[PDB]
Amino acid sequence: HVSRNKRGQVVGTRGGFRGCTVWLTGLSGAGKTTVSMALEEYLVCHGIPCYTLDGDNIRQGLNKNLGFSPEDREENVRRIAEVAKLFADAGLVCITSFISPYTQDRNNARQIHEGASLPFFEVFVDAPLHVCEQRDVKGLYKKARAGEIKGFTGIDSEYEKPEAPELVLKTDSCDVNDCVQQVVELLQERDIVPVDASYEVKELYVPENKLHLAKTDAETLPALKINKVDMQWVQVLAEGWATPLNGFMREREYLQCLHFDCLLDGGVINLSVPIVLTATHEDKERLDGCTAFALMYEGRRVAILRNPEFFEHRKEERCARQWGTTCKNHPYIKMVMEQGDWLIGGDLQVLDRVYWNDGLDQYRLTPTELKQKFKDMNADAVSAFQLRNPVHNGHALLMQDTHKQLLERGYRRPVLLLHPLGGWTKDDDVPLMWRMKQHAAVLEEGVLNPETTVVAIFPSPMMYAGPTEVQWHCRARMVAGANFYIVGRDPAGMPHPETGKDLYEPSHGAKVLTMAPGLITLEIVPFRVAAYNKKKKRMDYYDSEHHEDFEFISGTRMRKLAREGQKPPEGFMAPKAWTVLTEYYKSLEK
Amino acid sequence: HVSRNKRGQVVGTRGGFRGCTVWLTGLSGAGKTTVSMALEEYLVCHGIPCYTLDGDNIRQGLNKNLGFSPEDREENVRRIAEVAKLFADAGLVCITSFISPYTQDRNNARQIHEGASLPFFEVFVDAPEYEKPEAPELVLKTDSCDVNDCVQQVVELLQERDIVPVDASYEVKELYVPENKLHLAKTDAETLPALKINKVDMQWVQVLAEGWATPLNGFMREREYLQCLHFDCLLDGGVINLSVPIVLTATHEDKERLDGCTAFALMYEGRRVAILRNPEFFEHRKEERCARQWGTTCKNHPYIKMVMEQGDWLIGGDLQVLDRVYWNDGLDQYRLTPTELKQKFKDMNADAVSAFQLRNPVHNGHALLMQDTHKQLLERGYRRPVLLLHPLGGWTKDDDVPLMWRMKQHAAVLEEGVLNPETTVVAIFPSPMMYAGPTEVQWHCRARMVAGANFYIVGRDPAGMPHPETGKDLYEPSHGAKVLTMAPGLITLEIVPFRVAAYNKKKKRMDYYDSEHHEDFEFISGTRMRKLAREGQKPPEGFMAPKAWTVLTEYYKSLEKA
Ligand SMILES: Nc1ncnc2c1ncn2[C@@H]1O[C@H](COP(=O)(O)OP(=O)(O)O)[C@@H](O)[C@H]1O
Ligand SMILES: Nc1ncnc2c1ncn2[C@@H]1O[C@H](COP(=O)(O)OS(=O)(=O)O)[C@@H](O)[C@H]1O
Ligand SMILES: Nc1ncnc2c1ncn2[C@@H]1O[C@H](COP(=O)(O)OS(=O)(=O)O)[C@@H](O)[C@H]1O
Ligand SMILES: Nc1ncnc2c1ncn2[C@@H]1O[C@H](COP(=O)(O)OS(=O)(=O)O)[C@@H](O)[C@H]1O
Repeated sequence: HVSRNKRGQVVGTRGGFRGCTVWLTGLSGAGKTTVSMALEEYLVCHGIPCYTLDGDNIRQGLNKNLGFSPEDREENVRRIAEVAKLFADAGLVCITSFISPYTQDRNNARQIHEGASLPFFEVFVDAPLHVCEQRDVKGLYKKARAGEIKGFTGIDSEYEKPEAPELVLKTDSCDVNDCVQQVVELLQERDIVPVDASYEVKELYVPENKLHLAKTDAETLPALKINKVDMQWVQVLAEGWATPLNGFMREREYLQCLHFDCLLDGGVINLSVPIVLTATHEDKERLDGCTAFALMYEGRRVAILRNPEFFEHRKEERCARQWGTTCKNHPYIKMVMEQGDWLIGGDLQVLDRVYWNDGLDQYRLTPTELKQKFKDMNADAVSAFQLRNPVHNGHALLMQDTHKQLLERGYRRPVLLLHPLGGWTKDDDVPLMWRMKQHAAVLEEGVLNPETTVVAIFPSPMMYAGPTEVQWHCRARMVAGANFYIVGRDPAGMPHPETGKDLYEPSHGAKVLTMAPGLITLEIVPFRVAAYNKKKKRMDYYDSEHHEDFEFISGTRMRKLAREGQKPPEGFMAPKAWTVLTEYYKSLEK
Repeated sequence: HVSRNKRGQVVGTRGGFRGCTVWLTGLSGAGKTTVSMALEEYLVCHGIPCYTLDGDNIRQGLNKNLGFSPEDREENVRRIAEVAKLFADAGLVCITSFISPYTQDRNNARQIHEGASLPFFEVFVDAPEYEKPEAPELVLKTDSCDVNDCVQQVVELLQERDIVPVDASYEVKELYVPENKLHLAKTDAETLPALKINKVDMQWVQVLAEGWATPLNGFMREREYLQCLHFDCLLDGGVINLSVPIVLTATHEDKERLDGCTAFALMYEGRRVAILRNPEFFEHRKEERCARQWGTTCKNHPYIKMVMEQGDWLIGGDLQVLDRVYWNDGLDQYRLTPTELKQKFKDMNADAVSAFQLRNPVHNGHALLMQDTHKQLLERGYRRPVLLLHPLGGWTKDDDVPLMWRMKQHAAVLEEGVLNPETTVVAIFPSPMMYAGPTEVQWHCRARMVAGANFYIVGRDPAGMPHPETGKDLYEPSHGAKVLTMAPGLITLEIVPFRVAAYNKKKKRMDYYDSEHHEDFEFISGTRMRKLAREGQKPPEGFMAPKAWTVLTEYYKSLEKA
């Protein structure tokens, strides 16, 4: 005979044996058939073979030779309990839906199963007798108030409530979804139904009431000193932008992320950039062995990494796979090229909440804070715009036209998340303080509407990885509640440092994003290149036959205009926003 | 109530509704118990949910308040037939093992099934008031053939009535034009512009033609190229593993000349060998391609070096391959397509196929992996595991042992019986070798998945090589296996990963290496083998079969004469 654990490998797609019996009981019309039908549908929609035993299939076949003549009812239940045990033994979730009114017959069904090592879940579908008669779903209670039916349970014979059911469904105070969810959650607690990977925000901050204690704990551990870009990835993790990571990636997660751009355990989750912690040979041999250590930034213990695992940082290969180049003068690759040769994964418990105390912490909303803000503005669509640059009206055009399309589709309260990145950025980019001041101005001028625009700062370092990075950009906003993700040309790219051509082809970011796995709850809203049209005196989308109508105004052209004291053409950038830049460009030359 | 067709889709790893009842009847207890156990084993070995009702789970449970009166026995068999119905309706193959002596009773059990549109198979376990069935679907003579032959007869019947798939490997899409359309297609090819291709490109034309890259319809179009480089899979219409670009390159000159055209012919050695239809041209970004496929852009990597010499366009399209690819070098007999391999495995009556990709001479370390896989399968209840020894035959780097010499070596290894020729199919995989480690190992695996392998063996540093700059392992040696074991899109086969095997001095054989015995282990590389041949030494006894080593000294001698 084949073992259960072998039957578990071939019953269904998900591995592991999960045979068991979900035993529904309660009065006629309490809700058993309704629950079973819906529970079955849930299990099947999730790849879990199940079979339902009910009146339709038992009392009309196996049990056609029994009535409700209280011996018959014992024998009913007994035969059902035996069948159920055989389904459960075969590896199915067996759901049984019978009134099953005797406490002794149900316990017997329970012992038939516990005796052969099969889980048994007694679910009391509990509606007051008067409610069940209200529903009289099949016309039986009236057929029995008239006499014409037996000792119908609840009226003429007894129903004995279960004493310690695994779950009581109060079907007069909850809906069917409430029932299904309570049962499914039971089966998840008891390892019959797996908990699939989720994008539900998962912070890695310790709770405030556990915080003091965790700090004291942290103080006893070895420590590892981290730097600022590390502390900003500490923040990305803490706040949940890399949900469902539990900490810095372990080997397995790292390799998934680099080869497939996804995490794969428990379901496909897009996560296309390594979120890792590096260490030197020296730190590894020092910390390896220890079940916990603390991470220290600017002499403060900012987090604890528990159950840590050390694996090699193969850096040329990492770089080549993440960036499509191993060019040493790419500014992030250069940082990676200086780090250690080990990476460290583990479970990260972050302590004090991360504040940078620079005048900008009011913008640094967590994904929870952001979803609250949308809820409070009552948005019915959130479009997100990642940017790392001053907003010119070419960007504003992508934002305005996405806003138009949402309206045209029926949304009535579209909100724009204007989402500049504020983590590490390469040397020649405009500093965050300045870009925030510049977008404030675009908004003060009404190029974008302040009453429908949330402005906040995305804490991730920037990688400048093009079509790899953009997925990361997008998935982060997805976690924070965005339903539409605006993407133009060359997102996340830059010039190749050696050749000066674009590192990445300009349509790939979008093409890749639109077909990347894991990006299921948001729609990609992609755009062609916009540039200053000279005829119409505004930004518009570039067209082939009019190469000459269009001026492209580089970041180098702006630095140049500001310095020769001129102005970009009219329609390129909100005048006040422009001024902030001149102000920026002024302190730059020094 | 969820439908059969939907329960069907989730019951097994395989899909299709295949609920039914195999109803054994007859006197012989051992007959029925032996067959039903063995059927059960076979179904489970083959991914089909089943459940056996017999004395041991019915007698003392469901039918325990029944005794031997004629009514009680009638009822005994009624209750079993109803319960079997429930398992068949639930999508399981329900196997019933009771004497069930009377026609009335078996006829009723059938009717419970046929009246709910569930197949019922009355299998008469016949071995000399039992009432023999008048029209059973199978007569099993258990006294006169073995259990495995019986179980085969059942399995055949279940194949015939579409319960057990004839197949269930991934369906192969060949790109060859069917032979009835050839001469025509050859004529049509003659009217079109032509693009001359080289030998490596012709190898990939073969890879495509024969179906190894199923479901591509030809050289990769942009979207597929981007899926393959970013995600290691094709995604459109289902995730399947494909981690290496399968592409045709072109110069600026050739692109200009051909972009515009709706079909052109591929030309190898003056012969038109294919038409590419509805072509699209997209950039060959070499540096990025390289970096993402190989995890390095090292200009001296030998396949990277060829990609860097190719043109800056790629051409995707629908590929129709004309004459069968034959190389006329004395090895064509081993060049089996996925279709011919699947037929070869059927003809051998395999019930498990383990595939071993390789590019090197087989030492007894490799054989050990193969031998261990073959043991693991025996134990899991497979009874005719067949090994596909599948040397790669496409382009390989300059210092590798040539295909012909390897084939003759491999032939020596089977002649010494380190591998059994009777359970072993030797064939040549036609792909070029990329030397891309964990990225390429997925290509190696998927291609064999398409050829119907069920288990795919992988050891240390698969598809790797020394980094040409440092001589250090270009790849981390455990990665291939770690990546492969978790890679998406390879759901119809099992990966069997192995730790590194090396020569044990103390045991005088190849065994798995152990940290705390470092010293007993001798690692003999290709370099060391060539050094040893050149001084007239043999490697230790147990490392390589003698006749196979002698083939190698012949090879190393030929090198020396040059
Ligand atoms: N939360 C609930 N769970 C199940 N049924 C509910 C619930 N709330 C209201 N109902 C209604 O009560 C009725 C219960 O009917 P039925 O499932 O067939 O009961 P039973 O199988 O217990 O005889 C249905 O019409 C159902 O829609
Ligand atoms: N005597 C009765 N008491 C309760 N239900 C009855 C009775 N007679 C017929 N029925 C109907 O038979 C159906 C199935 O009852 P069961 O769940 O199988 O009862 S049980 O108590 O023996 O578990 C119910 O919808 C029920 O209304
Ligand atoms: N002028 C352009 N036309 C269309 N889209 C653009 C243009 N410039 C930038 N984008 C898009 O605007 C967004 C942000 O631009 P950037 O801030 O420069 O860099 S990125 O690193 O955030 O993309 C991305 O979607 C990017 O493709
Ligand atoms: N000594 C060894 N021990 C374990 N695995 C090995 C050893 N040598 C090679 N392998 C594995 O054997 C297979 C064939 O290896 P090779 O022919 O050297 O090269 S490969 O390119 O085809 O993988 C691969 O799965 C590889 O990982």
